[PDB]
Amino acid sequence: ADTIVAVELDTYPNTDIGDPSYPHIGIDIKSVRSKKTAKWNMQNGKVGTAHIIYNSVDKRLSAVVSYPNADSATVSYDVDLDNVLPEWVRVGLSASTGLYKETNTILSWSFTSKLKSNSTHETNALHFMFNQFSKDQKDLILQGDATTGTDGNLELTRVSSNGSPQGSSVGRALFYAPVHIWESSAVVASFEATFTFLIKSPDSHPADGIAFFISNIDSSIPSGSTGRLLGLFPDAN
Amino acid sequence: ADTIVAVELDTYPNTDIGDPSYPHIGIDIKSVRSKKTAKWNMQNGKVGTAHIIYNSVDKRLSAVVSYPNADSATVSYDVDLDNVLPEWVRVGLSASTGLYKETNTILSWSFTSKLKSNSTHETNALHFMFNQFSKDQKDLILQGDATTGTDGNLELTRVSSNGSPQGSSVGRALFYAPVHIWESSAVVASFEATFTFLIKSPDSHPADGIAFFISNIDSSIPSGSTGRLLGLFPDAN
Amino acid sequence: ADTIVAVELDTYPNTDIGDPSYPHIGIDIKSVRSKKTAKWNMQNGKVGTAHIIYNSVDKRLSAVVSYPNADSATVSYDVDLDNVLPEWVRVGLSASTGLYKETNTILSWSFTSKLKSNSTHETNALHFMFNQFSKDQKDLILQGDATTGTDGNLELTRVSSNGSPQGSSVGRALFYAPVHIWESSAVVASFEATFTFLIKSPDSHPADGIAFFISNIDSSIPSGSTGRLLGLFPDAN
Amino acid sequence: ADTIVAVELDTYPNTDIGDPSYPHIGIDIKSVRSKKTAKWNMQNGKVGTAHIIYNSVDKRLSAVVSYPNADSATVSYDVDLDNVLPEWVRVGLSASTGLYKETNTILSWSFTSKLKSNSTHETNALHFMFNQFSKDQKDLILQGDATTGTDGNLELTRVSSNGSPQGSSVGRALFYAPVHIWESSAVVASFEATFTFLIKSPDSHPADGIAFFISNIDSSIPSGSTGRLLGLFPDAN
Ligand SMILES: [Ca+2]
Ligand SMILES: [Ca+2]
Ligand SMILES: [Ca+2]
Ligand SMILES: [Ca+2]
Ligand SMILES: [Mn+2]
Ligand SMILES: [Mn+2]
Ligand SMILES: [Mn+2]
Ligand SMILES: [Mn+2]
Ligand SMILES: [Xe]
Ligand SMILES: [Xe]
Ligand SMILES: [Xe]
Ligand SMILES: [Xe]
Ligand SMILES: [Xe]
Ligand SMILES: [Xe]
Ligand SMILES: [Xe]
Ligand SMILES: [Xe]
Ligand SMILES: [Xe]
Ligand SMILES: [Xe]
Ligand SMILES: [Xe]
Ligand SMILES: [Xe]
Ligand SMILES: [Xe]
Ligand SMILES: [Xe]
Ligand SMILES: [Xe]
Ligand SMILES: [Xe]
Ligand SMILES: [Xe]
Ligand SMILES: [Xe]
Ligand SMILES: [Xe]
Ligand SMILES: [Xe]
Repeated sequence: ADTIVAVELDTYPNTDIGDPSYPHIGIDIKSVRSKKTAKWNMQNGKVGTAHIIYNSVDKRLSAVVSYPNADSATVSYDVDLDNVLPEWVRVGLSASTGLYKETNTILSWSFTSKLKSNSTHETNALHFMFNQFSKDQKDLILQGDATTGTDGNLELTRVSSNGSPQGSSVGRALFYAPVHIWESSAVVASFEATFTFLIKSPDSHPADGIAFFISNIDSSIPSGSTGRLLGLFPDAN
Repeated sequence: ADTIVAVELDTYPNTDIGDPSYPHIGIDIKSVRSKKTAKWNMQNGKVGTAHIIYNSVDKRLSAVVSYPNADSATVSYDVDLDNVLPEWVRVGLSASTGLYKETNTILSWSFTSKLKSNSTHETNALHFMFNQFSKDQKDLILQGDATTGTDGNLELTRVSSNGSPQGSSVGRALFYAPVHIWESSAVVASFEATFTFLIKSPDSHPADGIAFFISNIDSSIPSGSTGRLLGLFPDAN
Repeated sequence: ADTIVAVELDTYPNTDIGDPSYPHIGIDIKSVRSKKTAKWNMQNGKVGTAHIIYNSVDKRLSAVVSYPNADSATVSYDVDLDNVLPEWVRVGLSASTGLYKETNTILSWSFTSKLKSNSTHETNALHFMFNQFSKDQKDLILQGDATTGTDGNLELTRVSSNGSPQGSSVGRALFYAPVHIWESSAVVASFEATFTFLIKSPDSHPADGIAFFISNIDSSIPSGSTGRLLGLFPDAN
Repeated sequence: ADTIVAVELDTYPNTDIGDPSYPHIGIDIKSVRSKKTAKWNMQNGKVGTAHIIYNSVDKRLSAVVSYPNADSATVSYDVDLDNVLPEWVRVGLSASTGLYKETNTILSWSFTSKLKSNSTHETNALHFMFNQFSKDQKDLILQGDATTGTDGNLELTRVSSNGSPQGSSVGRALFYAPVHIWESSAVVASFEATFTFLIKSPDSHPADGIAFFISNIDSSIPSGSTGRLLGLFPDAN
């Protein structure tokens, strides 16, 4: 199977697989069962922003999620990503719906990684920022139901013409270029990611959520990963 | 054939195909016969830096090349790149040797492109910076004789164990991710590139040069483009 | 008097001092009488974005102004800023009202300057980005009627409690740190600025406009520069 | 007295004030007696690089110092800087000599701070990068013996014509613009700093070291802070 590190914005409490009984943000290291969670006061139909940060010195993966005019939610987990992920990875966004549904609309997404070596000319860096997604967005690998270019957004899961989110949908978008997250002369490696999302559901119980993830470069949507598994994991182990 | 836009650092005067009778920097639009050139006081064995800039408002492709402690050389050409290149491109470095030879060593390479739309959330951007190249540099597509990881550099053309550059060599490196250089809601599109290079030759007459180029995404080394054609063009038309 | 280089968003046609008979964007070099203008379809009450770009190789000051969903306006003028401005400058935003009035609200402002030398460690850079202005914004020098922190914006000219713009108002905001726009070993110097603004007026004839400007470091609002002179110039010469 | 947060590169072991018995890197929170240190294999006459990182989510101030071809040294300390520093600060470099001496030469210095709010237009940022310092470097406040423009470097402490470092010297350089390190709607605040330095001494026992620091905006060199106090503190409490 793939190797996954993810920050999940989990809109549906599956308490049977260890979610808390509320929408939450979580850090997922090789399992959908988050290593750490925090309560998230998800706002149906509002545009939210998630920020994810990490560096190889502190070895702490942290995320903050917020909406305008509201208090944020934050979660952190100590993990050495060099011990979890391969040296080259892809980074992406995933979302899913199941029997419950919601739009999983991404309005912007940015990412920066930096590897600073001990050579005085120190830095290798990659940065991208999408504030509009085009119908044929060649620097993204879209998987599953993900589409780009509808109102200039990235729709990770299926939405009908009329704006209605569909159930049992899964979709991901990965940045085209592999990302180097370790180098042998690196003295500091860091990354940050930000994305803005609009999750709306005609229903009181939206599902299932959106994740920012980092994976093996050849990562693909696991069989049966609609719903609670967020398009990230083959099972709930 | 491919579509090429390039800034050439041409170390060998091929006066039969319109080079001036000295090493020069040139702007090449769909032809090796530069649309504009400037004299370049190339310094054998010294590390030089080239800077290339362009934006869609001014529609002027400009480059400056310099060495420490020396006056720079600059060349500019008015060209609307949106009328030359496709909407998606790859960007890269190329170099070649022929019967005359030189190392075509790249010590660093950075690139930024920005498309700013009329939406208040305006910007799509891509930036990369390499200050060290690793043996398996997965975010570069190496073509021809190009190799990475020898002393942490990108050697565009063949060099033997002993540091000796080889003749009749051609090599390119393209960044892995396609680059979007036009979008329909863009009000300004710009790019800049910088690279540092070390061209050294045991010979009085080094050849052939290094170019930064932008091409169709599927660009490949043209048959017979060693030597004066810089790994960019199939012929000298 | 001060030395001013500015891009003006001129909302009021003063045809007696050479404005065209419509709202326009202009490049002003040491005079309010723009060296170059373009028609601007200013939208009362809508948030617009202005982008300004320049580099020392091309020596062309260009600006683009746009609103969402609308075609942009652009203006360019060939000028060597090193021959106009001192080596150190401040950069800022200015606006004014006169007998006609409008809000001159700045919602965001960013600026980047870069000087790249011929030393392989090439770059001196300054960048700032404001997306919210705080009541006591210590890295801005506010002049005249400019205030910060009202709804997190920079109000360049006086607005009453009720949101009503006041006539005969002038205000500027300059970034606190001087900016180096030339250095003796520089081979390329460039800058870009972006700001977002909301100009609204209860009146059919708003006035007078907003400018991004660059000036001597000690620049101050000229006596009698309310109205058509945009807080930039002492007279209309 | 001022409020100081600093990362020290302490070249001289003053074991009487709690330094370890070797050159070390340290995190100093309101005291010269570092809260955390790590051994540093300082290399006399070689150019080293220090990197400092912090964010308000993790509340961990970390630094890494390295030389080319050598293993790095790193130190971290959990501290909420919002509880130590005022909301606006200046950032700078300090160094000193005492009865023992060394050059305290800064060859480059860069700094980025970011405050990201919960408003979807999230970011306030400041970034500067110096790779050459000019004789009259108007965006730096030089204090004590600090000078700029000698070989394009920042010499924090006194050096004679002949390159000889002088004893009993203290000097600092602060960036001109205040820096906002907290805002009330901020959900993440972060900073990073990097500088490159050349510490050389004709003596076996160089002293005293270089620090990157953050202080009240009006920070000044404390009386009697030559030597072990690094130009940062009035005493060794
Ligand atoms: Ca769930
Ligand atoms: Ca040639
Ligand atoms: Ca006017
Ligand atoms: Ca000490
Ligand atoms: Mn969960
Ligand atoms: Mn040529
Ligand atoms: Mn005008
Ligand atoms: Mn110490
Ligand atoms: Xe992640
Ligand atoms: Xe974060
Ligand atoms: Xe990572
Ligand atoms: Xe990453
Ligand atoms: Xe990383
Ligand atoms: Xe190019
Ligand atoms: Xe350039
Ligand atoms: Xe381009
Ligand atoms: Xe490009
Ligand atoms: Xe471009
Ligand atoms: Xe300007
Ligand atoms: Xe522009
Ligand atoms: Xe400028
Ligand atoms: Xe400028
Ligand atoms: Xe500039
Ligand atoms: Xe610090
Ligand atoms: Xe660090
Ligand atoms: Xe800080
Ligand atoms: Xe800071
Ligand atoms: Xe900070």
